[PDB]
Amino acid sequence: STSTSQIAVEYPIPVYRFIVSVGDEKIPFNSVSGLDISYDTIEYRDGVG
Amino acid sequence: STSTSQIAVEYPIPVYRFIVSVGDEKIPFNSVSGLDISYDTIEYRDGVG
Repeated sequence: STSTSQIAVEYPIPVYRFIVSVGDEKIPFNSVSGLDISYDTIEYRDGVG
Repeated sequence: STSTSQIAVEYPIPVYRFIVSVGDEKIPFNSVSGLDISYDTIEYRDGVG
């Protein structure tokens, strides 16, 4: 017996309903991809271990 | 008391009496099947709903 306000707090969000807004315009899009953070890694390693 | 000219206007048509004509020839056939229209459906769906 989950209440309908409990689902708004506990449940994951489905992807298919989204708003894309390009600048001042907002335009309906079929899909959005990419959009991820990434970092190169720097590795130092010396002789003592 | 339906008149016989009212049946020609209001009543449905029975299937069993038909004429098939292939090109210039007309030839008697036992049954005809298929012969229907059909269309694929194209569905677009974007993010605003």
